[PDB]
Amino acid sequence: MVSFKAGINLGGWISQYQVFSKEHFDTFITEKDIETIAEAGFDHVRLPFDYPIIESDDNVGEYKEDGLSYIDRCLEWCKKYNLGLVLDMHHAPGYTSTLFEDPNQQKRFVDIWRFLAKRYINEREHIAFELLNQVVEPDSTRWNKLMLECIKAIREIDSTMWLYIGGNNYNSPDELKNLADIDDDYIVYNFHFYNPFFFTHQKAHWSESAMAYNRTVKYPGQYEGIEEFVKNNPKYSFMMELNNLKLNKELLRKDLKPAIEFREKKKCKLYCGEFGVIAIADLESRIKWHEDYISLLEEYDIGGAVWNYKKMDFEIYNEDRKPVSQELVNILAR
Ligand SMILES: OC[C@H]1O[C@@H](O[C@H]2[C@H](O)[C@@H](O)[C@H](O)O[C@@H]2CO)[C@H](O)[C@@H](O)[C@@H]1O
Repeated sequence: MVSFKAGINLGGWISQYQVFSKEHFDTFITEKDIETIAEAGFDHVRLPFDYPIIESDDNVGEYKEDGLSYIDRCLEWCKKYNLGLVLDMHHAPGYTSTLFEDPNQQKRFVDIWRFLAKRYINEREHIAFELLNQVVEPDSTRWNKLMLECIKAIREIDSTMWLYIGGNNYNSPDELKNLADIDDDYIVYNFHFYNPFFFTHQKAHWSESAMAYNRTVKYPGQYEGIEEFVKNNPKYSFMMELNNLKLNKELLRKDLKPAIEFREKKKCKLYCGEFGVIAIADLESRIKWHEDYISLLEEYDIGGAVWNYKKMDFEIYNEDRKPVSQELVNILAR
């Protein structure tokens, strides 16, 4: 029995890689990592991949066996340690995202999934597919169209492959209600969870509003100096609504509600593919958030995967495969 309830992400390997290099690809994640994860009690890993390791924009259609080898070996390592694997396309063709504008990008997208479905057709227990990681559109109309075509295409080849489908605006829990009705029994609905953003992403070097705010935040606790911050930076005036907001478990439960309600109606399976706290947050707060959040997922029977195994500013493990906090790993392995 393979399960997909308590996992961890493998970001930074064949997705969001620093430089496209074999050295990186061959050493960032090796079997020793999958073993560590397995010994820790996680039941699966989420593997984001960016299209270019599989297909080049020039000779569109020729799939690189050198890139695929990494996914293959990871599947082997997982099979060996009885872990599940959620293969996730993090960066699609064209997705300044032309994917929903250019039918050619759409064709390539579907073809890559058709290829993978065929390639792993004999693996029935250890792998699941996550079509597109985070969409950011005015509305769900175009993604719904692309998604339905992709599901259709995959079903022609594999009728029982579990597919993980997320909604608009970074797989937001309240955008699930805007997805097209997929009449299919092998679908799991995905949503990401990083609430409260200024706590989970405090001082995030890649977040302009978070870098501008440049404020340490505790949890439980509350946002401080928002009023004084907006005064100085009228550009982030929208942040005024977060003024003195109290961060606590009931706050987290309120943000999760949209997903819970969607499931009431669809009677479907939910999954939170990404959730976490930037590693520079004080340890006590960081542990407390995960404990509170994991607690809610347990309560509502939702599986998920914490961001991130190593590196990517959200590390759970040091580069020497030792956890940053053992109590944290225990909470996360459920
Ligand atoms: O590349 C930007 C930034 O991404 C960070 O990870 C993301 C994750 O991939 C994304 O799906 C979600 O919306 O947010 C997380 C956390 O911001 C990663 O942690 C950074 O190192 C990276 O620079």
